[PDB]
Amino acid sequence: NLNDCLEKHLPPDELKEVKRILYGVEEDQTLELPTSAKDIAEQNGFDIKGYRFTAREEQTRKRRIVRVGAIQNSIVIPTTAPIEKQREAIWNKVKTMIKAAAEAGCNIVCTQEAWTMPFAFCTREKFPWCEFAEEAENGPTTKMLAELAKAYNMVIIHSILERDMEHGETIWNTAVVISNSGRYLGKHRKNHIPRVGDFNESTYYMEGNTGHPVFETEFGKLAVNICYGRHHPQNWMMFGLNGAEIVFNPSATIGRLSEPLWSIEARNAAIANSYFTVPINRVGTEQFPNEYTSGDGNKAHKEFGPFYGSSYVAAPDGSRTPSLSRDKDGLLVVELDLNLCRQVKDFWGFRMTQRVPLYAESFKKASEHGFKPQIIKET
Amino acid sequence: NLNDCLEKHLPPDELKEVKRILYGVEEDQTLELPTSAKDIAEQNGFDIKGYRFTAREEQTRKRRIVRVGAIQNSIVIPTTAPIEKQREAIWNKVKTMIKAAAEAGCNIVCTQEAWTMPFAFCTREKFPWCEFAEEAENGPTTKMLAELAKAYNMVIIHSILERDMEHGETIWNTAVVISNSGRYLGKHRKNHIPRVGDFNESTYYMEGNTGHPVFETEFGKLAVNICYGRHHPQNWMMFGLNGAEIVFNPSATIGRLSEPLWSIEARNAAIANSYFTVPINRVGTEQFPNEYTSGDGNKAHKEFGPFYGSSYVAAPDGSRTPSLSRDKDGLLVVELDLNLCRQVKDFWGFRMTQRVPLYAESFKKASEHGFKPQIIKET
Amino acid sequence: ELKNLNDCLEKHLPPDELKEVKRILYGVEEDQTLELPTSAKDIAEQNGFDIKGYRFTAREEQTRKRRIVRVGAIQNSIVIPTTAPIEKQREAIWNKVKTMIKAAAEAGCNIVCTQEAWTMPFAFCTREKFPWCEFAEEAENGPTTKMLAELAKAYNMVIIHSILERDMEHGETIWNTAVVISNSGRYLGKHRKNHIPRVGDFNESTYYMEGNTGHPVFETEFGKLAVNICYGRHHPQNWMMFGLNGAEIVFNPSATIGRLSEPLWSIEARNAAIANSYFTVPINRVGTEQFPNEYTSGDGNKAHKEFGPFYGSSYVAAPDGSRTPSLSRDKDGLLVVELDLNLCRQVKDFWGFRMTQRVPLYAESFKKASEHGFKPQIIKET
Repeated sequence: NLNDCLEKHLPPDELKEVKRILYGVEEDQTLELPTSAKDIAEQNGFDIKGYRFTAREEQTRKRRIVRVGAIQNSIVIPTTAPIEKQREAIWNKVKTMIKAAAEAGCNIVCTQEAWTMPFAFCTREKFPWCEFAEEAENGPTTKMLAELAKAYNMVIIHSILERDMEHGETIWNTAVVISNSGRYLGKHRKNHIPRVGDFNESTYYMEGNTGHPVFETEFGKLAVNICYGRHHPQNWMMFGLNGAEIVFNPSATIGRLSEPLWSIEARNAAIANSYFTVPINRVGTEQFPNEYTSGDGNKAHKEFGPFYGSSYVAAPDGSRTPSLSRDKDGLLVVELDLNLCRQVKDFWGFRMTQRVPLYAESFKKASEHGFKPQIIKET
Repeated sequence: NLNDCLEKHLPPDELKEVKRILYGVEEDQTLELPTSAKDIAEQNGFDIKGYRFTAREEQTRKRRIVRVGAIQNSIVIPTTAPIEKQREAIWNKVKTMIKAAAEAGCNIVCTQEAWTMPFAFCTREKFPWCEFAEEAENGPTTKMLAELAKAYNMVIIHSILERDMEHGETIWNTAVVISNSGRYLGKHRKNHIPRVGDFNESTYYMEGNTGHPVFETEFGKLAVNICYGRHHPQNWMMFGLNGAEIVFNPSATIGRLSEPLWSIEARNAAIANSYFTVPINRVGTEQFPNEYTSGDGNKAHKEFGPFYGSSYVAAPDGSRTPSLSRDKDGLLVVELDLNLCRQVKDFWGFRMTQRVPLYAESFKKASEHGFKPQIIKET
Repeated sequence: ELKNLNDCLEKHLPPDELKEVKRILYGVEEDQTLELPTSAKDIAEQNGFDIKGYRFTAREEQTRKRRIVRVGAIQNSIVIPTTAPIEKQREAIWNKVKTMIKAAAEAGCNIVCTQEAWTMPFAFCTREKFPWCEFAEEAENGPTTKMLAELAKAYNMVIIHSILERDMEHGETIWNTAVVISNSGRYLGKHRKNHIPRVGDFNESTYYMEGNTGHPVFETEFGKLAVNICYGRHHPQNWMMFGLNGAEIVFNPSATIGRLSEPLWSIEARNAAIANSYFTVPINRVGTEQFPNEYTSGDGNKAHKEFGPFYGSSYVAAPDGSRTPSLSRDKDGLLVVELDLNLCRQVKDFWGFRMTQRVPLYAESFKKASEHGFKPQIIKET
């Protein structure tokens, strides 16, 4: 963790000033967690950390206090093993993490991208990796996750490879929202598909056709911006326009070039759209049966990683949580008052001044064939 | 060539019967070519072959006789060389092929896919291969090709990597139609983008937004179905619905699995839509500077190929030309009467009986989220 | 004069070259021959019809068992002269197909399918309504389905057959219909011909209208089956819609003659299999048929009584672009092919055709194209 690194090298007076500029707070707003949740974490060897966001008291509205659990994890057994066994080992691990989140008092829990599988998209092999794809609503993962949602009275958001039986058995990257009643709420498909380096996702699935859905749960209006959609401000924006209060960002990124962006994009989204942001990244390094190349000049290799975790939560007022670990499994519990959203909107006035009609017209012209950019030349 | 193989092993009486079932004719309708065109071909070491299609005489309409030249070629100098030099060597070779086509009396000439470059999309490297992308209308290749179009009074169709300066410098796979006057007519962008094996084209560009344009030239209504669009009957169909008479199919395919389809898909398109089809494929094998993998379990390698050429022309009455060579450069000249199209339409009645309204409604339902397939179960 | 294309090539080509030709013409270097029970071969030889077995395979999956299925395609001719009581004509064909179905059962088939209008001579060339329309029978309660359902029950096999239907509830109208009978013996449903021909001797539009049953796919315990009837062969969008409905094997019962039609036979059903990543089973009638009275065919020619010859050549195309050798062009035959239905998904995942279809784009384009004030997307010289 970066925060533990700075608190180990800076005098308490300067640390207060650096923390203010890098996060949004002079000191961490630490949430105390039940001792039993800390137990399950310690025994099973994953981090657990609680943080707190707050809002002003309102006259017309009660505090809408909500706890979210972000789960970042690694894969369990080697990628050269029965795919059913690989999924089950990840199931069992995440089960106890979800148990911890329940006992920490969470209301919403969310996973990283394609949590059920190794991130095999670097290989570009269709076999057996496509067999990981499952039905969004009736797939085994949703069914077992729904029993947890019902039993713990919590909304579960999970990201999986979807196989659409009705639409020609096509494969999709999809987020599934399960209600705290246990009933399936709906799904969102990834809007923006990457084709960069090892992330040959365009190989596996096409761009999403589900729009920008926002899920109205009894724990707030929730949205899911999937992985590479992180790099698209207009994607973040449309979730906001649809009235989202928490937008989850399950992801899986490695690398030297990608890491500097991690602290920037999810953070900015929260600020610009005055809602909460929950970027979750995979952790650990994963090796595969066969050689693959990455589209740079380099030699073929089997090791894909390391995935740098560092999941955090950004608040609409520009403040943010410290990141989770970069290589250890973790659960991030954060308590928040959903009322901060309207308060920031009314104060900063970003939605007031968006000029949406202007931009819809500009974007329209820009997308047309005979589009001529607004360029001023020297006469 | 397959035809030369069968004519070398079968008695003239059975050859007549096999040719009838495999092509659409008992014997080849050979077109005699000017001796000077045969000269340029012989000296520069490429094949030249002429074939003839015909139509019934009409009372209300003169014969609309038209000659098309399909150019299949390989790359020239090693892929480890200045990209400007690589393009220029291919330019000079194709220049003399276009000269041959002019002297053979062609009116329309068309190239294979991305003719200007090695098919570097197997590497997944962006550098320097993206530097091959050029402006559709003002790029050097169109400008030099337009001088040839003007001078030889012939329509030129060529397929290139487009770079769109107005739209964020995005890269596209694009066909450019140059009029016999020398003026640029327009462009079509690839509708269907592959992500299979070595054909990591989704890595380089997105799906086309130009629709299904048909170009009205003084040598007929021409359309371009680009490469992987070959596998999509509905793509072929829409060109037809727009009134195309010749649909060109510039391509670049290798392989054991792909070759059996080559004789099928372009052929079927011509039959179903009652127009002419011109599938052109690259030739030769190409090796690259660095290792790459193909998404099967195999070892990294540098050799991409071999591209199996075999360009042909299919006629709306279900007849077809013999293929060009599988490994040698070639020019295919074919004379045709565009009037065959209406005649086949009026006789077979495919357009009469398409039930387009039914299918537009069915396709609509099938694309919607809550789509339930028309399935009859045992009660 | 030609009897079988595959037999012709293997008799004139060196084994080295033959491997190359077969690879590009079919989808395989050598035929994947299925060995058939000796008893099935006996019923075939005694009754003078061909029997040929081929095999298609898929890769092994971790989450799914092999879904292996055996289909029997029956190509046959008519039997007694077309100038005989129509009940006798049908019965003669019944009894011959009965023994062919028996052979299919003993070869281990699970699904069996007929050619188009298998029950009758293809009398639509005459354009006479009498007595040819008396061949029309009720889809569910007609004598043919009743007889065929006993066979389906006894042999535990799905039977698909193509007949002239008479619709008693809807004004006694005549239809070209495929009927699917379950392996339990119960009637599953029917599909009516979507695309009606009006070309040359094929005056089908004279007898029936276009189908109103859509593009149904039958969910049986041996796979999701569909039927593309005859002239629908020429409509990629027809094939496509069965695919969108999730079909795994699409049967294509047909009846075509002649010089202009034959080149297409190897192309269309084959393409459909590729584009839609499912199995395709084109079956064609065999033999030539002569009729009581003269008729003309819409070319400049003299009136005549002989309609044919129907060129058989039934085959099976697989989703991976490979295909079976054709049956004979003049001899009755039964084509048994074993297949693993799992190949469909495997090909879909690998080639990505359904992934990249852009159906919403095409639904919108086809809509505009069908409207009255439609203007084609044409780029002219400025």
